[PDB]
Amino acid sequence: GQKVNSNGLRFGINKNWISRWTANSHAQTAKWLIEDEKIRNLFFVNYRNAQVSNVEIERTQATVDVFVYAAQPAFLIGSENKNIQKITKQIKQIIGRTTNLDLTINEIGSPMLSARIIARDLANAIEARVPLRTAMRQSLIKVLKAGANGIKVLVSGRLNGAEIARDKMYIEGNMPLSTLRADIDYALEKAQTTYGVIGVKVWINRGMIYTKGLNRTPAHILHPQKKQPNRQ
RNA sequence: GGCCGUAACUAUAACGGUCCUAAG
RNA sequence: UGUACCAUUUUGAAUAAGUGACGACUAACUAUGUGCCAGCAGUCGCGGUAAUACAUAGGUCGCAAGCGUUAUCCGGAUUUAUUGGGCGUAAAGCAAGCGCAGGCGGAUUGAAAAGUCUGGUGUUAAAGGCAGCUGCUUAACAGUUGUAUGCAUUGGAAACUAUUAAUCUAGAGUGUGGUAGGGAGUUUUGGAAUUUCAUGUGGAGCGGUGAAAUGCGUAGAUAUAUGAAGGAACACCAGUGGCGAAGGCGAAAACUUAGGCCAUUACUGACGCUUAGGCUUGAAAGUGUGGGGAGCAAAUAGGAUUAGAUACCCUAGUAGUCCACACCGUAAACGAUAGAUACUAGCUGUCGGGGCGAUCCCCUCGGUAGUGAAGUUAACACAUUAAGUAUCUCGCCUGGGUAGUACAUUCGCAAGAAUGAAACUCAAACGGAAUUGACGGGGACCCGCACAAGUGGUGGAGCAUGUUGCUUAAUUCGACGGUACACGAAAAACCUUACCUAGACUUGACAUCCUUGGCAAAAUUAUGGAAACAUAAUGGAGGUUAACCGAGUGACAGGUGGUGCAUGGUUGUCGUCAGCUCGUGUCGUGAGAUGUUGGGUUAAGUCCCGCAACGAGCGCAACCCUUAUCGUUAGUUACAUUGUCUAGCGAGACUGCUAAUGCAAAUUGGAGGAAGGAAGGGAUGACGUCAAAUCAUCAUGCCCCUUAUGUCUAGGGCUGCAAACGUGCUACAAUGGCCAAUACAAACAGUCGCCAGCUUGUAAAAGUGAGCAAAUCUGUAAAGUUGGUCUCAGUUCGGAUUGAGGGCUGCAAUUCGUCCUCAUGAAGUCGGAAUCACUAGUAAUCGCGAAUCAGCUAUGUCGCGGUGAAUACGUUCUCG
RNA sequence: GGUGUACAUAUCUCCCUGUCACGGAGGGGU
RNA sequence: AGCUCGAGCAAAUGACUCUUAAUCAUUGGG
RNA sequence: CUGCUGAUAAGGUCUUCAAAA
Ligand SMILES: [Mg+2]
Ligand SMILES: [Mg+2]
Ligand SMILES: [Mg+2]
Ligand SMILES: [Mg+2]
Ligand SMILES: [Mg+2]
Ligand SMILES: [Mg+2]
Ligand SMILES: [Mg+2]
Ligand SMILES: [Mg+2]
Ligand SMILES: [Mg+2]
Ligand SMILES: [Mg+2]
Ligand SMILES: [Mg+2]
Ligand SMILES: [Mg+2]
Ligand SMILES: [Mg+2]
Ligand SMILES: [Mg+2]
Ligand SMILES: [Mg+2]
Ligand SMILES: [Mg+2]
Ligand SMILES: [Mg+2]
Ligand SMILES: [Mg+2]
Ligand SMILES: [Mg+2]
Ligand SMILES: [Mg+2]
Ligand SMILES: [Mg+2]
Ligand SMILES: [Mg+2]
Ligand SMILES: [Mg+2]
Ligand SMILES: [Mg+2]
Ligand SMILES: [Mg+2]
Ligand SMILES: [Mg+2]
Ligand SMILES: [Mg+2]
Ligand SMILES: [Mg+2]
Ligand SMILES: [Mg+2]
Ligand SMILES: [Mg+2]
Ligand SMILES: [Mg+2]
Ligand SMILES: [Mg+2]
Ligand SMILES: [Mg+2]
Ligand SMILES: [Mg+2]
Ligand SMILES: [Mg+2]
Ligand SMILES: [Mg+2]
Ligand SMILES: [Mg+2]
Ligand SMILES: [Mg+2]
Ligand SMILES: [Mg+2]
Ligand SMILES: [Mg+2]
Ligand SMILES: [Mg+2]
Ligand SMILES: [Mg+2]
Ligand SMILES: [Mg+2]
Ligand SMILES: [Mg+2]
Ligand SMILES: [Mg+2]
Ligand SMILES: [Mg+2]
Ligand SMILES: [Mg+2]
Ligand SMILES: [Mg+2]
Ligand SMILES: [Mg+2]
Ligand SMILES: [Mg+2]
Ligand SMILES: [Mg+2]
Ligand SMILES: [Mg+2]
Ligand SMILES: [Mg+2]
Ligand SMILES: [Mg+2]
Ligand SMILES: [Mg+2]
Ligand SMILES: [Mg+2]
Ligand SMILES: [Mg+2]
Repeated sequence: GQKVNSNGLRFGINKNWISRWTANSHAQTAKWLIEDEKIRNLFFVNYRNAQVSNVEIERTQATVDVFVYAAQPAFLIGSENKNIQKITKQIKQIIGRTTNLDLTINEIGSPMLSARIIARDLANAIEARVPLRTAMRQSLIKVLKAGANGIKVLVSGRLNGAEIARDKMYIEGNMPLSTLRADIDYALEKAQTTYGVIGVKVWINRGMIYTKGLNRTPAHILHPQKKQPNRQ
């Protein structure tokens, strides 16, 4: 049957919030809730070739701070910091010139075990007419070789352009979805194929969190150094 | 021994309802 | 015949390519159109609005001066099986026996040489086939040489078959000796029991069924005792049995009579096996003539059940069942397996003869059974009594339906029996065996407010809301058993709004890309106006164009338009039920099986033992939140009757200790404990089913519209109304109506708000006006307690409906808001068949708060507290 | 009476069932 | 009226469904 | 412990493929 969202079930217990701010009134709460959505959607739908794993937003009465974790931040940086100013102006237009922007790019360590970029690669391969069995097999084998626990990939839709929708699942390793202690990262993406839309959902297991607390700690960004700038 | 209705072209009624008789 | 052919003879790519196919067999794919229509097809099969199968185009493939379609013949087809098949369950062993002709047939000797083998000779016309070569430019073709098969005659071979002449006993019979039998026919005899009749006792029913009714009975039934008559069948013995060729044979006896088993120093000396045709027997039903008739019972009559009952049940009841004599000649006549002969492990019973001599048991020869390896089989299974290794003979089979039908023939008194097709039609068949599920008015076990025990309702009345139907210009669309119907919609007067009428607009109300300037858009005031929009005004923030304000400009924007059966995402349901699978291994030709089943224990595929399985994943459980006790931290805005209360951390409960029994998991009881054996509640919902729901949250393939299906505005509509259903509220009342005083909550919410107090008003509310950005101020707690009154009535119940006067929100309250006051006072007195929820702070009942919201008959939804029950014996029934 | 003679059949509404039939409750028509 | 006596069939249009049948309405047709 | 217990319009998806990593 239907299952609750893996991220939503674990939020507020073993996962911190992607946007951390306290608005003044109900009128401002909607504007701030929509502007952050616009910024995140921008960073995800465009500038996709940089493998942006996640973007967090942190706002005060008047100051906006953006933390963009990316696997290949060279594409965000551009040639001698060219596209950086373009995305800065895009964000400033999105929120407002009256505020102070503190954009900060962060190179994410051990990218392979991140469901967002795994799903994005899956969707890109699907859209590029790559055969599905080979695509999922190579993604699963590279994810496992990255040194993580089980990964479950569900790819549904008009499969290979067929007129009857199917679904194909590959679980390889233990994926306890009912357990709350487990560190399960879940992402979902849409491959826009010439025959319609394909939905790819990737669950990845990254061990068990044996330290009680609302995170306040990096999650698989720490194995190598996670120090990139563009801030003040 | 009667009467009435009834089958996907028409037609008919395998079938159904009912009155009476000792039995039709 | 100026022909084949030849030549440096002039001209010149000039004079020349189609057909089938492209989903698989079978080499070769895309678009357009159609939309179970038009059409294709050798077979499977395509076409229901996304067709590589249809029609067209493009592309590609197979051949080519040919290519396809049609007809016929052969092969593939071992599919008439001599080479070269079968008959237990798929088509096929006659019902069984006695058997002439035919086929086959023990051992040895001799002769001949009919089959068999071999040499010589004659012939088997030429052409054709195969091999070699020559000639046409090579080939096709022509020519040339070689090249078999059968018959006859003659000459040899003698192993095998046939013929003839004989010998032998081992096959088969005969005799003597042992011997078991429900083998058969004819004639007598016997006892239980039913029925009828006769005679006694007796007094209201008997009979029959799921329940009854026809029926029998005070004319004395059923019952009981004695006797008589007649008919049919022969309890117990009676079997993990006997006899016969099969059908079949079971009370006792006599007579006549058939076959079989064992041992044979005896005799005949191959006399044997099978058997077309022929003859004999052949369950039961049926026929003809004559007898007989107790019981039972086709046909028939009535009573029931039933929608109907010509059936199942019951009461009667003729033929028949019985005997003699003549026919019929069919059966699931079955071991679904023809007979004969030789060989091939074993183990356990039982029956008969023989060897020993208490039984019992041992050996030998046979009959009848079970288990079982080799071997066979598609598998089930057979397996010394073969379906195994082989031979001989007979019968039979050749896809399903037509059809065991029709015609002809033979038999019969008759019903009918034997024999037995085709025309036509299908691609398979009420084909065989086995596997996984589903299902069973099939079993075993186990669960759930499922049944049971209770409480309170629903269906009856009025009202609110939703839906079906109908009406209308529109009554926008969706949801339709459980899993739709107070659902999307957590707010339809305008807006919402997607609908109708009407007034207006066109790169557009909104956006990007481009050539281009910014020295605007708003808002408001005038006039025209239903408002959209037009003509004039202040010409505007700013920052030189950043955003936006424009001109030009074609790509286009736009669509709540269709398709949820093209999809992503999200969700309902089985179901918080305990299941769903995988890797390796093993078993099986294969689908598949094992693990996952078996025994215990749980809510659990939870765990422990067992086990050709060993492990693993998702699901289960725990980790998460909250309630129940306590410690510590902190004491304001809580408390301030001093330790409540609020919120961080922590302790505590772990089958931890004990007794019982179990191998162990574990189950039950006790102690202490606030809490005991998932302590209560929540979040958490596996693979998948229903092509389940949503294109109208959003996104999106494809189709459709593009001065209109896109856009703005005003009015109407979503609120209609003979009706029907669902979900709720209010009641029909003294456990109550009205009035007065009055005590005790939790949670939540609040600066276009919560609104304390005061004044005004019968009241909704109005004015003034503090307090509160909140543990501080505000949002009246009601049921409950006491007192007064009503006194069982359509009422001081019940409030619907209706008229009038007012309050608030809002441009605007008529369609269509709600509140207050006054007045009127429908139905309804406990609700038919039938149904719903609930296992403790639960049902019932009483209030309070919040979300969407200017306002709202939300009586709806989500939450909070006050009072606070009854019952669970049990799984026989009911749903899952 | 709509059909055979107030009755039955038939008609309508509600139960029943996945649905229909059967079955059960109620109403009307000379 | 196309057929049987404005009615009922026949035909068409829609609703309905994956598409039909059936059903539901509407409807021209003397 | 044997009441009664009848029926369900037609055609249909759904495996694309292992060449291989
Ligand atoms: Mg063709
Ligand atoms: Mg074609
Ligand atoms: Mg042949
Ligand atoms: Mg043939
Ligand atoms: Mg054969
Ligand atoms: Mg047979
Ligand atoms: Mg036989
Ligand atoms: Mg036979
Ligand atoms: Mg014989
Ligand atoms: Mg003979
Ligand atoms: Mg010749
Ligand atoms: Mg020649
Ligand atoms: Mg007697
Ligand atoms: Mg007889
Ligand atoms: Mg009768
Ligand atoms: Mg019956
Ligand atoms: Mg009788
Ligand atoms: Mg007779
Ligand atoms: Mg026969
Ligand atoms: Mg027999
Ligand atoms: Mg056996
Ligand atoms: Mg035939
Ligand atoms: Mg025959
Ligand atoms: Mg047949
Ligand atoms: Mg069932
Ligand atoms: Mg049952
Ligand atoms: Mg009950
Ligand atoms: Mg109530
Ligand atoms: Mg009611
Ligand atoms: Mg729609
Ligand atoms: Mg509607
Ligand atoms: Mg629908
Ligand atoms: Mg409106
Ligand atoms: Mg200016
Ligand atoms: Mg300028
Ligand atoms: Mg669906
Ligand atoms: Mg199982
Ligand atoms: Mg086993
Ligand atoms: Mg086991
Ligand atoms: Mg759980
Ligand atoms: Mg559907
Ligand atoms: Mg539904
Ligand atoms: Mg659309
Ligand atoms: Mg309007
Ligand atoms: Mg409505
Ligand atoms: Mg009182
Ligand atoms: Mg105070
Ligand atoms: Mg007050
Ligand atoms: Mg009182
Ligand atoms: Mg009354
Ligand atoms: Mg009153
Ligand atoms: Mg009004
Ligand atoms: Mg009363
Ligand atoms: Mg319970
Ligand atoms: Mg449709
Ligand atoms: Mg009954
Ligand atoms: Mg029928």
